[PDB]
Amino acid sequence: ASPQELRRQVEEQSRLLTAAVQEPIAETRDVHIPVSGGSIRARVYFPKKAAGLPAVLYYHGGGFVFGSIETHDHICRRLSRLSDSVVVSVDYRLAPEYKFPTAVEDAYAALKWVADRADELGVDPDRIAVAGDSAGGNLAAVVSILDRNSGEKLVKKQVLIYPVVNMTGVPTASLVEFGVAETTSLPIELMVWFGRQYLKRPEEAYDFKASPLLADLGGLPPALVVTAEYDPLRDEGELYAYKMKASGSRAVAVRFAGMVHGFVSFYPFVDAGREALDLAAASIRSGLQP
Amino acid sequence: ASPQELRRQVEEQSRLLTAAVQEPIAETRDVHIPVSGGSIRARVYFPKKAAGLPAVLYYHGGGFVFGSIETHDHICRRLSRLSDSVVVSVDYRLAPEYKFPTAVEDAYAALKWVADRADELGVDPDRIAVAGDSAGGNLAAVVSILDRNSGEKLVKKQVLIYPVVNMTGVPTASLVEFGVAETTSLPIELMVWFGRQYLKRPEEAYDFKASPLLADLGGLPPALVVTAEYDPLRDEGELYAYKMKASGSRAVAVRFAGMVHGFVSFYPFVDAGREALDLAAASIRSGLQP
Amino acid sequence: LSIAASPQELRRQVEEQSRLLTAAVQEPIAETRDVHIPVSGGSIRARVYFPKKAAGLPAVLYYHGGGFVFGSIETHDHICRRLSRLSDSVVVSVDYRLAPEYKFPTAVEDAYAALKWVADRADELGVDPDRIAVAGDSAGGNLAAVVSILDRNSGEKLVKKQVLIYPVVNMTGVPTASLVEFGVAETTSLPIELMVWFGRQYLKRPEEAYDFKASPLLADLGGLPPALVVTAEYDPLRDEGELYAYKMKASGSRAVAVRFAGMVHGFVSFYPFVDAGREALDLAAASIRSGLQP
Amino acid sequence: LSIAASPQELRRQVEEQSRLLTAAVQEPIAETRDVHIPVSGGSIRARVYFPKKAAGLPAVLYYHGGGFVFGSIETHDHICRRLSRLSDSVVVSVDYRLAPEYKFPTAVEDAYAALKWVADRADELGVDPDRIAVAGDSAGGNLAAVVSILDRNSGEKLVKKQVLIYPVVNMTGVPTASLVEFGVAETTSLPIELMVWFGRQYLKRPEEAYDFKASPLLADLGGLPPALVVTAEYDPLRDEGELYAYKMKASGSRAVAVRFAGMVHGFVSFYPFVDAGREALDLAAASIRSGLQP
Repeated sequence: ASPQELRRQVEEQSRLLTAAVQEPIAETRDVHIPVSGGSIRARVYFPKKAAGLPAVLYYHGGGFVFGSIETHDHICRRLSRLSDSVVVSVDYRLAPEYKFPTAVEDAYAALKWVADRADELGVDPDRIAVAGDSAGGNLAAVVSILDRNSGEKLVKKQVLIYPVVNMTGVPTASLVEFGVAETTSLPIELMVWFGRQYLKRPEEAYDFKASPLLADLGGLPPALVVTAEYDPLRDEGELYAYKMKASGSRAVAVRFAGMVHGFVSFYPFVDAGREALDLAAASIRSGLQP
Repeated sequence: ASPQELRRQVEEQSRLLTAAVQEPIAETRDVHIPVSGGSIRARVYFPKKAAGLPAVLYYHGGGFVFGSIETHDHICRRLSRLSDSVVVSVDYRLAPEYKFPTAVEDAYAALKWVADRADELGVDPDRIAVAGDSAGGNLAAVVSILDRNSGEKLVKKQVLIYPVVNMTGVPTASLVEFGVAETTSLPIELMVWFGRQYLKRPEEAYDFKASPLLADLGGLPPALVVTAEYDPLRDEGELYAYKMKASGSRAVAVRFAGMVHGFVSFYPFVDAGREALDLAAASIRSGLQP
Repeated sequence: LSIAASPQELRRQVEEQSRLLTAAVQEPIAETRDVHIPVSGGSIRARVYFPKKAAGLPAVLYYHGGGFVFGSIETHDHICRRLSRLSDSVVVSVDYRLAPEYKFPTAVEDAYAALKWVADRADELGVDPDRIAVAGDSAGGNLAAVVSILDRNSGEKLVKKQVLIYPVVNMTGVPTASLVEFGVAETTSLPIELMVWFGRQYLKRPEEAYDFKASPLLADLGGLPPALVVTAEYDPLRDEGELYAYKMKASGSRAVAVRFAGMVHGFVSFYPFVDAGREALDLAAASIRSGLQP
Repeated sequence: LSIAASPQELRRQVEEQSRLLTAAVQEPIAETRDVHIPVSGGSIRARVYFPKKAAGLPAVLYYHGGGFVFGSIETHDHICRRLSRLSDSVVVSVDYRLAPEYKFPTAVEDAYAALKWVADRADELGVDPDRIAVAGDSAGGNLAAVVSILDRNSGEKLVKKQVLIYPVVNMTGVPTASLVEFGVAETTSLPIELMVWFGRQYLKRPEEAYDFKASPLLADLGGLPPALVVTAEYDPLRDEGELYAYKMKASGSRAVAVRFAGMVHGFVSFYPFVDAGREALDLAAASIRSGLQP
């Protein structure tokens, strides 16, 4: 099936699946963010009604092809509340329609937009983080490298939840192991698919904005990377952390037992995803303390 | 060297090592708890001045031979504060002086003492947890099984931080792997030592109060077990969790990369120990919500 | 399988299942002789495999797997023939008595007795008594490891080398990471439930699990004959197998552990169909050949 | 070692170091002949090892390891003699040209050329052209794997089997879990710094790392000759080695991967001193023997 039809299914599936969670929150404001060639949508979650609050940029997962604001709305509500920070979930553009660079560029613009319109949003400028799951973690990681290179220091902390950091063809042992098994949640055939729908040409994969791990990782904001024991992205996510730390950037990698890829997403239904969001939040909260 | 001299060294070492952390807190009350054949000491940490607060029983580590209230005072202060619960650190009796049963019995009495004198302590009875690191995790696990068997339901949540759950002679692969390496923090020779100083006879090790994992683990309070990638107790700690969950008891096992045994203890100096205490707390806090 | 059923009928289903395996391969061997070995209470069968016709030949005692309840000389006849011809050794496969009928140390005792029988009957066998090794798979590896310990405690030095194929060396409830990981998997050839059942059929009193003749890993493994330990990546026994080789080495005995990728417990029996079973068998035969050089 | 020093002098320290290894063992072989093989730009040396004196013998091309910068026929003379006598094959060790002097595809080209030379000179060699295999360790395994791919793309079917000992199959910066874990360890025989340096000495333009003749793992591994892949538990190359066997299998080619416990990269070279190096060598010789049966 066509990417458009898998996208409409994953959406139906997820809403259908989260017609129950009730994640309380304070205010939610839906915004529009100017990007090259138009605008995108974002949703800001206010934990309280106050001034100078920390802010987190959440980039949803979905292989650069799926996912939406609504798709990770529950996750963002709980974060906002548990970390007590504003969360601006970004509806970055999706592939095969908008190919590689694009998603990465809006994620970056979003971030920038969030710091310049921060009085408005009632957010503290010197206290902003970037989080994301799967393809979102990637964007969160790349965005963090753009902020580094740019030298604007907008990112103070990062939370990579099962990031894909290597889009090359050089597989990992966990990649193959959990990509092939008869009980994964992230078929190797589907990952190779994501890649095709997103990258124009495939050496684009050797680019640092596509594969964040191939980049020099010195000089980056403190990072919290979460992994799943039975996730094909496990080795890479954990290797991302090692590398940051070896290059002088602070990193902590926590791996949850018995979990599969995308488990935080089923948090209202799996305990481990609860303990993981609770951690993400606590990590953000301490990371953004003045 | 004699157990007494290793005990005086570990103490000097730790205080010496934590002459800096400043863990703020609200009030601390040092108590005396009646046990069979005398009394023991405990230290209660108040996070705020209030009524009906959740409470956590912290059992310090040290192989049933070392450790003290002062030795894990920093850890207990931060917990209290981050979880916003009372923490009563228990100076259970230590081996070769007081051998196996004893430590386990005071840990249990402590727990009981804490629920009956709870109006006094200003603590909520229906909201109590048990936490502990290394030998302390063991005690926390055993105490949780005593509460189960007893049927009093005093324990609502448990936080096993690198628990030793198998004191038998049936080694684990991680046990051997990280017990022998040229860079562990938990020499296999020293563990075999702990065992000798604590157990009278060595089949005592096959007893459930010595080796919590050999027990049937159905019907236990929700548990959060934390492991270290380079810890000889890793496999057992993670196996403890699997077993609880297989027997119908809820459990989540999180393993931190690059860490060694006893790392939370060096939290003010290692980031991963920070992220781990932050998690312990968040786990306790959600676990004790009415 | 289904342990819901009796051991004897399960022994039958297994027997038919395994012989479809020996049927698929033609393994030449210069000769065979079915023998009857004296043990306490009678005799057990044994099949002697002759690689060539000569004197002073090296020999290998082979103990078949089957969880102490299944298996027979027939069940592992292909493995033994191939083993025999590649190492150029006399292989004698032992039909040790089975549980639940005959319970634990029996088999161990039959095994050790079969070893003494070979050394005593070496001239009649065309064997060089100073050149003997022991080998086996699953429960068979246990027997081989225990037999090596018995041979050591006795100070006779009959066992010059031991080849343990996916051996079970720990029969207590203290699980390993691999024990549970592959014991519980949906794709397991050695379910945890079946392993638990083997023990109930084999041991009379659950604390016999603590005897070294049942859980060899609990013994002092120093001073043992050189060991070659073969394990499988998805075998629940994997960890205890490697733990055993390490422990031996740490105690001064020589041991080498090899892990076959992509394999499950019992893959050697399927050698005709699985390339890896065949590579494993060739390593074993080469390991024996070299271990038995004068 | 110290890469702070030049390649040529490091090549010397290594040469002396490795020959203390060949010195420790006496490995009989019916015969040897040092030969000179024609390649683009001249000739490379090769040493032919004859196991016995006969016609129609099976043969194995052997490519020594050394990170494409070190090693020589002398450096692996013991391994080849032993390999030769245990498989009963003619082994021809190739002295392929080294980097940095001669850079990447050279060695690959020397290797493939050495393979064609053996098949063409088989009658003069007492070899059965239909029974040839290739083998090697570290960079030598790379050459053997690449040679197998070249032999396949050519459709000549010269390679009947390939034995890859702790092969390096990926020369890009995309690390594996094992690559970093053992590359950075204090107890590593293959530091990450040295691996990075080998690549700079071997490749002229860093994106050649993406060519299949350098990073065989990137090729379509379907339709290749049977593979036996040997890895070590603490080898940084461990994961890519096993990844390679799996990929081959998933593509329809036959492959078997064996992981030796407690070993580091290069343990086979130390076979005289390490029991496991010896067991590994015997598996390889047995794997070739069986793979080359008519």
